[PDB]
Amino acid sequence: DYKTLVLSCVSPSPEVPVKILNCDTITQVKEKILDAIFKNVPCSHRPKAADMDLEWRQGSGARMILQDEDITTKIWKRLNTLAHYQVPDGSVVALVSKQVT
Amino acid sequence: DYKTLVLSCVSPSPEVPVKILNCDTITQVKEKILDAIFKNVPCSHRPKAADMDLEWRQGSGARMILQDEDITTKIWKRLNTLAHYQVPDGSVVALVSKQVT
Repeated sequence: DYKTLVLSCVSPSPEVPVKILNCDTITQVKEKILDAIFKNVPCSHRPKAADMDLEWRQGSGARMILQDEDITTKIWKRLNTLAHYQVPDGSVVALVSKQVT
Repeated sequence: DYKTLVLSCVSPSPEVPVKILNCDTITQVKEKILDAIFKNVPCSHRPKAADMDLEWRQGSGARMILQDEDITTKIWKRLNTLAHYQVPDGSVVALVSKQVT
């Protein structure tokens, strides 16, 4: 499948609606979100996709970390996408920094 | 010193005048040039500063490669800047890809 959906991204202030594809890997999703939320920051001074995690803030109140590979990936392993996780259009998401230590 | 100057950057079409500081390292100069010349390309799909070299296209007709460290660096080594190379305001420059093999 190759379809667009919208994610409502929490500001790193109002949420920002960002278009991505349902077939983008989670790393590719994170890249598009960073492009939107840090649009006026030079590339050199933006956080990198690989240093951040995507957090799905469900209507249930659960906050789930989505990534390219986890316990939900089926083994050749296909990289995880929003379609893999069945994320609905309009879902609320945040980017969360990774602990370095 | 901490002063601005303009470089006239060859399109990767007309040259693009880009502001940088005379104390920016050459890597920092390259980053600012990339920000200008690829402004509408997402960060993910831009060439990286470290994979490109800065070429000074002198009025003499000479084309010189400038970089953070070379035979002109004096030894603790300070990283090279445009002031180090005595590049005049308004100089013409290009970004050149590095051979990978």
